[PDB]
Amino acid sequence: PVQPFAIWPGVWYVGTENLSSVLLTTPQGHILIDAGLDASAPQIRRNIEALGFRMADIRYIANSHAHLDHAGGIARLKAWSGARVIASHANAEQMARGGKEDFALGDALPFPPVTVDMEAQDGQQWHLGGVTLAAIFTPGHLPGATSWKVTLADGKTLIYADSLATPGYPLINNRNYPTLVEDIRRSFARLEAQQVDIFLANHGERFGLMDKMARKARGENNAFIDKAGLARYVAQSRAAFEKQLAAQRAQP
Ligand SMILES: [Zn+2]
Ligand SMILES: [Zn+2]
Repeated sequence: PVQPFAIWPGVWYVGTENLSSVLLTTPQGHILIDAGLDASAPQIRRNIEALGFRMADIRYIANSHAHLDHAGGIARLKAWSGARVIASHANAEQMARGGKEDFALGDALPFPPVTVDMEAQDGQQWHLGGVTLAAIFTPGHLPGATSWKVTLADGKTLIYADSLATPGYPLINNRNYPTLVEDIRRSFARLEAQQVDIFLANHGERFGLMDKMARKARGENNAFIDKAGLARYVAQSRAAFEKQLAAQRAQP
């Protein structure tokens, strides 16, 4: 497995090669962003413990969006930590249903249901131990998709970006999620405008995890400082999305 490691002081990667989970540590306890698959949860716990941190000290678990590869492990990690789960309303409703009634997937990819304790509204902030966590509503991939802005105790800004992907989604006359095109285009604009020091995302290949991890492990302390990376992720996503919409318009 990918061994857990420090992205930056107070910021730790505890996920797997593909599925992000990020631990923000503070003297007042910790914040975990995302939790992989249900099958990932034992490994994420082991990774947190291998860094010398306690599950019991995690105060909040924040979700990007309510698909099995980000929310699947939340039920278990919540039980082990006692953390309060934070998510947007739409993600909370989908988590309560274990991923079922998904606008594009239906019931094809369910996961353990979990109760969200605290809803997040756009721009809402939580403070813990010198760190500020703020929700950035970035819908499109799902109606409740959320990116997370973190102001660290040293003043650095971290963005944890959600998915901007629309895999197999009908974009024209989608009766289950009618506004998805307008939503995702606004999400591109919202993210590319963010001031950011450290760019992370909920899949390692979206932010160059493996290459940056290798450089960091070999002494490049600023490997995860990537001020233009979020803009580049948006640009790649926009190009693919606009090609997708044009392709669907050509033969609807
Ligand atoms: Zn997803
Ligand atoms: Zn994912």
